[PDB]
Amino acid sequence: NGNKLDFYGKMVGEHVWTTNGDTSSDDTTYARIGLKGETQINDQLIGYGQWEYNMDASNVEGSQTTKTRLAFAGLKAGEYGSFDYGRNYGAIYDVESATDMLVEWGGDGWNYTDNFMTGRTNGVATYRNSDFFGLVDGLSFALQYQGKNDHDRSIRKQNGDGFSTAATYAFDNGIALSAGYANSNRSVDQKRDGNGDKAEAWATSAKYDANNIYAAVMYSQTYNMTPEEDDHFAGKTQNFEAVVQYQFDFGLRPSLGYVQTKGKNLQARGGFGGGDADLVKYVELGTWYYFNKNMNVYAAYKFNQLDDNAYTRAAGVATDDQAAVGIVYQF
Amino acid sequence: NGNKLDFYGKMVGEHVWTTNGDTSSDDTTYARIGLKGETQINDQLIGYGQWEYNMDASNVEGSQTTKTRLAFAGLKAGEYGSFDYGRNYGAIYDVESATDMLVEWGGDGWNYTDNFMTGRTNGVATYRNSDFFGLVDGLSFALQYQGKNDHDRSIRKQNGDGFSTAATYAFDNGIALSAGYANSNRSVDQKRDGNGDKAEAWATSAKYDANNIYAAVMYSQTYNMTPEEDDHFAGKTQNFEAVVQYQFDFGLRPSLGYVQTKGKNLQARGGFGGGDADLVKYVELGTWYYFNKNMNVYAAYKFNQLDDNAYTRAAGVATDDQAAVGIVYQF
Amino acid sequence: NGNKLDFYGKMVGEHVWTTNGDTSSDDTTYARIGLKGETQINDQLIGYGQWEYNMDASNVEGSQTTKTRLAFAGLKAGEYGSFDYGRNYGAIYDVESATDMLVEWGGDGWNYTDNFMTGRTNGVATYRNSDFFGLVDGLSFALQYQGKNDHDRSIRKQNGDGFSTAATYAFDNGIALSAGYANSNRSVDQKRDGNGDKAEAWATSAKYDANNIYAAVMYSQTYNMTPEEDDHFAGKTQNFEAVVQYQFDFGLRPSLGYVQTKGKNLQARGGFGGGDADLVKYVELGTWYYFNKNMNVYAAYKFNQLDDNAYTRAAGVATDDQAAVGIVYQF
Repeated sequence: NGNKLDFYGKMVGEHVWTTNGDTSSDDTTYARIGLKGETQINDQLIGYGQWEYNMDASNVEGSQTTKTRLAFAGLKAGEYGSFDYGRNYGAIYDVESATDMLVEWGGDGWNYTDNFMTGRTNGVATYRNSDFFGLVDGLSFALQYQGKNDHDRSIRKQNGDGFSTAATYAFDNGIALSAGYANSNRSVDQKRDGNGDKAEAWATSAKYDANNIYAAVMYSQTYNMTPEEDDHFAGKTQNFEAVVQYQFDFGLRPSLGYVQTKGKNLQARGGFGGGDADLVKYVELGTWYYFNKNMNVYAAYKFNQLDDNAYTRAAGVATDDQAAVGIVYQF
Repeated sequence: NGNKLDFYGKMVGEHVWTTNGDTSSDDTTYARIGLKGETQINDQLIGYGQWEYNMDASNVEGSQTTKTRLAFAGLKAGEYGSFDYGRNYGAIYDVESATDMLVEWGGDGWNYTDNFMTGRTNGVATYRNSDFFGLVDGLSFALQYQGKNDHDRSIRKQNGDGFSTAATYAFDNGIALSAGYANSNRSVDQKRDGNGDKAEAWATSAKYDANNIYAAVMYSQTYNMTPEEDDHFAGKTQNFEAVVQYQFDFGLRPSLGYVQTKGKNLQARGGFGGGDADLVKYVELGTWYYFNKNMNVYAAYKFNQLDDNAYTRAAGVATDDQAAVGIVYQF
Repeated sequence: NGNKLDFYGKMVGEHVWTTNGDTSSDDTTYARIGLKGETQINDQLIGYGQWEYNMDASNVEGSQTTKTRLAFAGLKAGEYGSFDYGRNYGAIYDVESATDMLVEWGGDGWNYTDNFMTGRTNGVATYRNSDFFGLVDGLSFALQYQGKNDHDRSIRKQNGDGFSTAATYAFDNGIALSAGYANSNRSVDQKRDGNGDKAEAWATSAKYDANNIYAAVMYSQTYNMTPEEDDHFAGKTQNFEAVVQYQFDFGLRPSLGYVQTKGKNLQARGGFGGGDADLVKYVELGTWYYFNKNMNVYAAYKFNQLDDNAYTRAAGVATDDQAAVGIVYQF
């Protein structure tokens, strides 16, 4: 009896509309199940593992994709910190997690899954340490290495060897500052574009979280990291996200969110001559109603502020507004 | 602890033969796991969720399909009724459930998965209410809306916007009557047939269930709803199913089942000139042996009464008899 | 009441290098979850089921395969023995299990998944009995039948009707002897090679397992059973495997493993004229470090002793060394 196992998951009945121009109306129901395991090895040492499995319930029974989102195991040793390996969130995502607190959208621009260390990815060894080796209360950090994923994927989702690091200072009153950087080799396949051999990003964030108020802001820049809808990589991006939300005691939680991603020095193709354009720009207005920890409902509206222009037409980016409603059983 | 979670599932070791003509002999082993969640939100209101996951164990490792059969969440508010949304059984299936109580086959004709609301489908908002708002004991009903699924599927599995409704009256002595109707728009892709722009069905059923006897009968008609093996839709269908079973005290439960589906005004193709033909016609003779709630074994034989004729050859329908044995662990 | 359910599984963070010639460096993280169900039917009789599900966490979220490795249900009646059906280990694998105790590799030569009854396969009815009907302590056996899998697979993974049997005698001091045989029809598709209509193997093994020492040895021969990397079948093979390991009190457990598979009378193709060649030949040197039952780490190195020669070039067999490290949470 030195072990703890914890099933968690959710059934999410959800539906999304596109309300302007290229209108559409789609089911996006899914279920998620995960497991969290923690074993007491010593008085000084803990071993742990996590997996998280997503199940599309949205396509017909022949064709529903499943995804293993997380899968890792690690040791954890008091103030010496922790170390895990497997499929995990990239460390620079710690910066973003403040502003990825939206109802339906959020972390669209700049953070993609299987995109170096901007979101969830394969083959990450991660070292963490909260309270800076016991020396500084509230200062945590993350160092992380990623091996190359170079052959059995689209060029869009490849990476060379690389690393990523994030620090977060959290003050007693409710503020937390947070900053992170990542540098990676690009894959031999990626380098054929002539855009450069390295891929980098840095990110900064602040959040306030006290008295039922939640506000967060986040700024970053990426270089040869962020993929466009075209499958070309943005040579330079400037990303800004921001969120404010309030929590009523009775379950209601309205939310206002802003998300922008400016591409700089973008390559020419088709109708798009130049090299400066918004990739993502939208406001999310939405709300949750929490009945209790186990049950909630939500709704949200995305005001998509991208224009129909030379870039959006050539790169095939959607300029239209969207809406989403959903109901969630949780455990 | 105002929450309840309930794992259910089964391992099903099963094997099926085709015994006439085009003989064959195939494994059809699978496992199924599901989860049922119910939270007490207050005295008046309950929240719930269900997910059900099927795992083919029948193909080689590398080619086994998984299916999320059910995934939904809903609220439930006493005699005001319940409301769920996600991937669920279509409401007109309530009519059929009486006669889909066979050993191996059953609900072949007329009910297909991802076929408007005849079986399990995507994007269904369903309202239910048992005992007709507290006014009529034993009278339950279901109203249900389905949004369009019109792009990322075969034409066979598409649907337009539509609705479906079922009522069931159940008497104290053991009889239950049941009736239901559905009307749907067809998809732009489906309408290329020239068959018509709407898809409809109605269904009626009765069952008797007392003194170790189980009998059920069911009649329906569908219009532009029921897919043929050819991927053409039957313009008009007349379906009749019937079942009788008896439960011996010692665990044995023999079953006799009849299932027929007549196509009317069928389009011509290949060898098939005319437009009148049986799509399904078979007798199932089979039995279960229940060891206890958790374990049973079963066997069944399908006498396939379709002839080798112009229709069956052109549409590629199987005319051959089948047999099936299986063992089930259940929880 | 008279039912028992048992979740087991593991998260495995793991990474593999190819260190010679065609170098590579790949993540091979996965999670596994399984369930073991046992119901008491009466004093004399037990019903059971098992399912085991593997989840690749190694590819990108679009493309991760899952596998149902085991899925069966059976009855068990004291000394009368047990009987299960579904997807299970083939009975002749009982012989191999002694020598498939390596860190990363092991049971490469001769045992393939979905290869008659050499590993995990579909449609196996298996009868088992330990202690030979209560008469001989430590003598167990397995008889097993497999139906044909003949149409919706690669020729490599097909089988005709067949059977397989294994016996194991285990002495109280720590030795166990073990022997087994299998005969199968080949599929109509397999027989096109002209190699013969039947597929057979026999296998013998011994193991010692006491006083922190583990040694095992294993010899077999197969005929028209074992697939080459070319998708031709080896008309005759001679397989030898051997393993020694020691368990230190501190958690460390080094392992030395040897695995060879000689092909005899191999068909000519490409550069390869003759008909005698090694298919598999390697030494594994590796170690575990067990923190406790729930958590371990390991590393291993595969010295691949196959030469670059006429066979390896024509059949496309990899001659290169490999290495592997990993961490495991287990329950």
